[PDB]
Amino acid sequence: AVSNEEILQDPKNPQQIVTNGLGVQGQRYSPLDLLNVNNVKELRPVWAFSFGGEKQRGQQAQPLIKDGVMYLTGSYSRVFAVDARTGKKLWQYDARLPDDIRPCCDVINRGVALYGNLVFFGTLDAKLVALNKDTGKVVWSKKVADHKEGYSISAAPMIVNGKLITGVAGGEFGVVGKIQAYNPENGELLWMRPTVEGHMGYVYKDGKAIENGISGGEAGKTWPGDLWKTGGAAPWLGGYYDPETNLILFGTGNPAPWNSHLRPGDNLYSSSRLALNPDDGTIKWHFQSTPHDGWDFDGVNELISFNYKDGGKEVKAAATADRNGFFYVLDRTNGKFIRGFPFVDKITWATGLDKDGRPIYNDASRPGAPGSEAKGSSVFVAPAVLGAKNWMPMAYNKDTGLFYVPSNEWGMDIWNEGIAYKKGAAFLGAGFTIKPLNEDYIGVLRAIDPVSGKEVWRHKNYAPLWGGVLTTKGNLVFTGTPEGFLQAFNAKTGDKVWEFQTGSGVLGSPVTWEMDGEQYVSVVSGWGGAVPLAGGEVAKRVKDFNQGGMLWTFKLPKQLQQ
Ligand SMILES: O=C(O)c1cc(C(=O)O)c2c(n1)C(=O)C(=O)c1cc(C(=O)O)[nH]c1-2
Ligand SMILES: [Ca+2]
Ligand SMILES: [Pr+3]
Repeated sequence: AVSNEEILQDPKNPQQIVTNGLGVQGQRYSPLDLLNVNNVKELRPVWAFSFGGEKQRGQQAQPLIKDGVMYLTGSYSRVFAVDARTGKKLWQYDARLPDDIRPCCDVINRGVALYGNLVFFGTLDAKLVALNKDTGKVVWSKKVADHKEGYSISAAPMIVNGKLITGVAGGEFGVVGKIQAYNPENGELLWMRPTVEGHMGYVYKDGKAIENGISGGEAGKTWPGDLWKTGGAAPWLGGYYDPETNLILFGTGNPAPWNSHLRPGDNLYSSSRLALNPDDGTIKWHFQSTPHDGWDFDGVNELISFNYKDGGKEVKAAATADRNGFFYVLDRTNGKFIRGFPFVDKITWATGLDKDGRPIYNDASRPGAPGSEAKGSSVFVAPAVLGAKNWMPMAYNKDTGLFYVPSNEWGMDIWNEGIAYKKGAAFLGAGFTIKPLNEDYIGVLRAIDPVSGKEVWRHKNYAPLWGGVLTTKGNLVFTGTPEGFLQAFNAKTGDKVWEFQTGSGVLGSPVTWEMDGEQYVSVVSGWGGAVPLAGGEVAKRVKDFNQGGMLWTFKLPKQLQQ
């Protein structure tokens, strides 16, 4: 019972959230102001729900809420439907995964989409699955790509104009990134768009594939040889949608392999934001945040539409906080660069950006080719591969006009080595050691003014930040930490105003809605993601955190709101 019109209405209906992002554009702003800075001290848990199964590791989903039911996912490709008032399980679906799934960076899933009477998610073996919302039974299932080649799906899918859209993951395995659209009611494929230059895109009619143009025009323009056959650029975080331009906004992963000396050229459309026509999957514009990447600076980070006035004229902009340390503001009608500036305190790989937004490179920060030796010499670089910001989404507060960015301060030693492609095997050609830049913190929650280009406030955390952000009309910003807290801040000043220890690192993006006249806040807990794969000093810092897997629901009691 979710229509396309209801999706387009988020977040205006207080009782429900039917989108990843609290609105198709991904602003993660709630207009609810029952809960505010003056009464958040009265927020407390009302129930929890354990995912069970002796299956923990990272838990990244944002729940959706419709008709008093919460729909969410867990690690190892599981879906849960849970009563929003009581916490009682309605049903659970556990995908049967093969033993040879190939995630790069933990067995995570970032959420469902809803349409009609169905619940949709992508699996770690690169299937797209539709479940009946009331029973959890499978209605249809389609293979998006071959998991034996290194494809997986970790992102939440999205609905645009009645079409169900998913990307894929796997750049660390040399997959060919692609975005594809499906009929939500029966899983019929509608179109497919590669994100690597040289591959053909298609529309589908009557079960036939109809050519619909080569991505990037022709193979070999910004890649050498046949490197584009394994080029990566996986659109692994999903994307968002702008109704004003009718464009899907999707970022793309790093080019493969990590050894950039094997692939001279800009390597399109890796490490880029793409704007696509949802009718047919054609790319209307692109902006490449890291041409010829050498640092696994994936360009997937969300591109969030927002509007502002400049010298009397209305600007249709979009902002993104990139892995590479720059915060970018683009004209979302045509992809043109407006401004770009660091949102972390140290960037070594570039000294700035040119007038089109292309980096001005510092070539001493690119690791050298191995040449005669087994490994090249290491170079120190900031940010580290894990980025100034990774998967975890920022949020936009319409009242303050600021973005709230979960960032990290770390560099690395990185080196290169030879690497041959082998189907199903890692395709790196580089190694690294992460080196935090500061002894007493890594994570920094930052409030950024995208019009002036200035940081307004910052809040430091000992561990890295790895969780999505929520902001609300009550002058609140919420986000989780690996220490296990859900925390709230004053959106104007950054002062901490509330927190709760959930018992496991919090990665899920928080969500808020209203039921029976009371405001609820919920988040998914359970530590994991890429940070536990880092050795060295980062591992020492996070060693005492424990795994989990739990949905937490909090409420402000009606009698305490005033
Ligand atoms: O290039 C890719 O296809 C791809 C996929 C993913 C993924 O699917 O989650 C990550 C990465 N790259 C990546 O580079 C990275 O640092 C990363 C961290 C995480 C995580 O959930 O903590 N996922 C991924
Ligand atoms: Ca369309
Ligand atoms: Pr990557």
